[PDB]
Amino acid sequence: KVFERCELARTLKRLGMDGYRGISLANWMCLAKWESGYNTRATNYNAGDRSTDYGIFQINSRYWCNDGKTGGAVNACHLSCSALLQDNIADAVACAKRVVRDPQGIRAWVAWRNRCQNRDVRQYVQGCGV
Repeated sequence: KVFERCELARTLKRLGMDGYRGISLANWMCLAKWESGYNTRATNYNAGDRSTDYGIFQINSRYWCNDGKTGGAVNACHLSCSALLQDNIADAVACAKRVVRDPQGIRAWVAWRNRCQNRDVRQYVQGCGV
């Protein structure tokens, strides 16, 4: 599914993402926006290392989910990568929370660093009632 901006912001608030491990809601919004355009079915194959990024947060199969074809991969979120392509984002959110529990936090995503870090991200949540 392709979420609308404020619909996603309200969903993420309810799922407890606001301030999770010190990360504001607008930072999560900025991340979803640049990783998938708020698209839960997005997938990106990395020909260079044979991994795939899945879902709204573009979570990688080398460490976080199992797709069986990745190669020396772990499944830190204990999920099939298929779970990250559902319209319901509860599993994707649970996994994104696991990702930021590692030392890098939100910096795990290079898109976050280039496109969101040290920027005015208020635009992503403006007028959503969150």
